Amino acid sequence: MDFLKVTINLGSPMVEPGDLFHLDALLGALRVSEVRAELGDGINPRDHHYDLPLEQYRSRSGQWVFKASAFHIN
RNA sequence: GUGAGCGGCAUCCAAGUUACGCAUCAGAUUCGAGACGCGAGUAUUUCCCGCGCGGGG
Repeated sequence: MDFLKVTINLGSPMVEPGDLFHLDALLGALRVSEVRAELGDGINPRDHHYDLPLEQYRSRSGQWVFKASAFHIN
């Protein structure tokens, strides 16, 4: 719906991710945190981590991913 | 539900033992407390001065 660039600045050193660190995963974690603060810790995390403001890419076989690239590490 | 979540670098240990700031050097030569303080002068006048008054022997 719009093309975006996400930049994050660190005040403390982070753990260098062994594998790809994906923007959609972080957004899902933040969404789960929001729904935890709004409902509590009894929620199922798998029921709210796809309610993200990101449009999806679907392939021929129905396999789908979020259009959110993995974080670049400089 | 961020290859996420969970996870003490921690325990013990002597910088200590011996060693001389010591030996040798002139504060010396030169010069007065003795000199100094109106005790001597032998009486009426002018050009100018501070300006009627104050002044130059």
